[PDB]
Amino acid sequence: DVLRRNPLFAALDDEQSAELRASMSEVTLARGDTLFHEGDPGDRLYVVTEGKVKLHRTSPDGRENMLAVVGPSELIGELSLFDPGPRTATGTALTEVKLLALGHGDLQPWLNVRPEVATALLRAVARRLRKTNDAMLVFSDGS
Amino acid sequence: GHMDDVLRRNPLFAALDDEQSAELRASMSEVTLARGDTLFHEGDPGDRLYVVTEGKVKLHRTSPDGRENMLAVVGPSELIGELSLFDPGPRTATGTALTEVKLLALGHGDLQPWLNVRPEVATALLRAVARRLRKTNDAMLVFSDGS
Amino acid sequence: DDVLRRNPLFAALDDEQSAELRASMSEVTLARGDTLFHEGDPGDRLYVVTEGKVKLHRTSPDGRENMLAVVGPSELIGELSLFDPGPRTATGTALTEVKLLALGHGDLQPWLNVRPEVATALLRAVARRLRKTNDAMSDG
Amino acid sequence: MDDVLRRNPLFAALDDEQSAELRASMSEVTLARGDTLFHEGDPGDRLYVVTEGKVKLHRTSPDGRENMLAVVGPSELIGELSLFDPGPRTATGTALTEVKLLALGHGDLQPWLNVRPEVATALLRAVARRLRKTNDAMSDSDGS
Repeated sequence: DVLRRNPLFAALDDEQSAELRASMSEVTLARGDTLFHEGDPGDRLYVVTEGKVKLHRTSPDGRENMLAVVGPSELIGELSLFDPGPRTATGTALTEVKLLALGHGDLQPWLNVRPEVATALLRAVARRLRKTNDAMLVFSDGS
Repeated sequence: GHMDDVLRRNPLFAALDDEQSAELRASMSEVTLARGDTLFHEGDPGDRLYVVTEGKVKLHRTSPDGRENMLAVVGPSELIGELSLFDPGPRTATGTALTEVKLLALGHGDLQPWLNVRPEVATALLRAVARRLRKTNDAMLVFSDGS
Repeated sequence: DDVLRRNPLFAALDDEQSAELRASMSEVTLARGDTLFHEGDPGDRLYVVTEGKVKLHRTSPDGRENMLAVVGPSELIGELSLFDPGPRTATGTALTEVKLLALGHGDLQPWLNVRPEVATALLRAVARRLRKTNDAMSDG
Repeated sequence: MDDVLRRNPLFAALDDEQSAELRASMSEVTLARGDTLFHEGDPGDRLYVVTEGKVKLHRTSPDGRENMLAVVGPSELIGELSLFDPGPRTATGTALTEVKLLALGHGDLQPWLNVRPEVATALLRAVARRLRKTNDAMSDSDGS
């Protein structure tokens, strides 16, 4: 429910979302705690359940580049679930936070049983890709 | 190894192993067009990906003025309607055979049986799509400034 | 160094061009909580923040404000509205007391009429943004 | 629009006298079928408007794959942003027919703006709109 309040999982039914929740782990942050640092290995997504999380980078002059504030029911590290890679930002608790995490290693076991879910996940991610490279302009003019 | 190389010269199936490529190939259907045949019409329901194996397909779209604007010319080893395999929806272009064309097609409907036979494929397909969506959004403009 | 030249748009201006741009601008002071502009307001003005911080936010489909950026000293707001006026797509709010320098689209032609090297510099800067875009970036 | 110059978003704002001047200040270029206008990677500093004939733009892929990109006909622009920000040609241009073009180079820009100072804001609007609608399309940030 908190879990289906995002486009990735918004297509799941009660049974499927109940199973997803049981595949996930509970994560707690105190205010000011770091969830991860830019460049850390990332192989998991989070759904925020309560509190707020800040994502930033830092410019070569030393100034914070503030990228987002992620609140209840929003995703962190969505694409890490499918394609693990270095974190592109540092995540920092602004408040007492609760999240649910799903790791890349938990993906295959969840999907082995449920190929109905794999297709729903593929539809979700492909919907997003569709709009991106469509928007991603022309210059087919040899500028 | 070189068996299904034609199916791997693209950002979707590039990482498939030889066995997965064999399953992909067995799952596909052969299509052959004569010159001037239309593969599909813009606006048609679309739920298939194609890999052209010979000939050329011109993709085109109807102009605000009634003419067809050229969009692409697709030849051997290139894909048509890639994301429609995962997210069926109306065709945004007409594909017209410029020559004798042969293609291999995979439909949305063929995906589930393949994933059921080979569950690792779901993870591999999710990886491939996530990778590109990543490059588009991340490796790539800003102006979060209001204007 | 120069608060106006720490952005890709005006970076290539020399000392005297920056000074004359600055003399052509309007200073704006905001108290904490003041709104610089509302989403949907006519937008025809670029700002450079010179002190404090401005939060840019957009109304989310669920009705919460969604933060797009926080803009600090040396950073731009409304850059493209200087050249191509149109509705503001975000609300800007002062998180602190804020001072800015503003240049409006109405000021642009008076400034450029006698400064063709500046105009060419600005065109290069905008175009380069397009070039690097596509240097980083269908099926039917 | 009958004007071979004002059928594109870049120059579409201009009035009759400023287009005629612009035209007479551009250089005429002639290509025979099979001529190369430019090679992908070549330094570029000018835009062209095709006045007659057709130019194929194609770029080259991993295996050495000549990859078709556009066919540019009369009243259409080639290398638009090369005028403002000279850099490497993103494609090869090959004449499909005998072709005629008008060329405007980066070096012709400052003298033009000296004679016609108000043109600067019209070009800025046009390039900024290209950039804005992109940004408007985009702005589709979670640590990845």
